[PDB]
Amino acid sequence: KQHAFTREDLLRCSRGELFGPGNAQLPAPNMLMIDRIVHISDVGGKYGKGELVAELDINPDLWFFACHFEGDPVMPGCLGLDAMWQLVGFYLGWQGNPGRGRALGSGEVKFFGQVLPTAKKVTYNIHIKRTINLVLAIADGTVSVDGREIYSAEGLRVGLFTSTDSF
Amino acid sequence: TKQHAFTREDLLRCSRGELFGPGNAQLPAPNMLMIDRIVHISDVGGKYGKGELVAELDINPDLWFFACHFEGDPVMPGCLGLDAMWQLVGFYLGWQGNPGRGRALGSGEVKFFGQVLPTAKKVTYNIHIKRTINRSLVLAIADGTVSVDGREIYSAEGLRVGLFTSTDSF
Ligand SMILES: CC(C)CNC(=O)COCc1cc(-c2cccs2)on1
Repeated sequence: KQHAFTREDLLRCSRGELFGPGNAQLPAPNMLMIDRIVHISDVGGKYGKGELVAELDINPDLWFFACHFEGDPVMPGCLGLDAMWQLVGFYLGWQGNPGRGRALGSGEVKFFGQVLPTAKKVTYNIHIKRTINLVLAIADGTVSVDGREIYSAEGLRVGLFTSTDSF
Repeated sequence: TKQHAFTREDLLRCSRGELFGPGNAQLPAPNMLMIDRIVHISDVGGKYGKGELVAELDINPDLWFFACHFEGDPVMPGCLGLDAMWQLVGFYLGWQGNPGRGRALGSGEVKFFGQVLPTAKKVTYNIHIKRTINRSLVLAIADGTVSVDGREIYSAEGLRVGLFTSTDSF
């Protein structure tokens, strides 16, 4: 029903309190790689099967700049990638499906730019390609920094797992 | 290229730029460093006859990510096991004696089909080098798998990492 979420909405999700116990949670800091969801719907997008647009605000004091790497700070790609998985999981829970979320993998992933600590904002664009009903979603995603496209991922997969679902 | 294993302190020295020198490959420091030790690294043998790395990360409930991922449902993030494999392929490139800073370039298929719970003992990475290209930029292509206490849980085909004597373009 709701098409945008604030950081507090996301934190409430991370405690299990948005979609309920046993259903999809975002991670909490410092794994949470999203500050807000600017748009989420289940129509339109590249494939007509939905879209998310999310943001993460950047400043030099974010933890990962210190350790990755000393004398050469850059946001880790894996974390931008996980953002995209986090977002596809959120989608599944937001649609009203039950169960806990797990990334199942992707096809191609490409990194061709970087998020430096002089950046202002990272934006994720996720396009849902298919939902299969175990319940799972396939999407493409890109990551951008102050307007500039830097990562891409094809065929991101996230599944949801109930009481009766095992890895 | 002489040394075929590294301790955690070797890896921490690498992370400060002090194993391979300034401007060459570094591992990340904690809490992004996802390896405790490299048990075997060589540039012959492996699946493809072009080299192999075997590395370990020790698991205990205390590791930071278990608290936040997720509350009431701790599990190691897959992205971090993935990054371990990139981190390792970068180390290989520096260990071969090439210059420049490392950047993950991407991969083909990745599959997650198991998980690391905080009751696990040890995660093990096995990386097989498929190709190193030295033609203009220096880069590596490898397959990898991740295992937890003997059980294979992730796979990655076509991991790519490059070295850059000049990243300024990105
Ligand atoms: C898909 C093929 C073209 C790979 N792409 C390239 O050749 C372009 O350069 C790679 C690059 C990567 C990064 C980052 C890596 C990790 C965090 S940021 O910053 N520049």
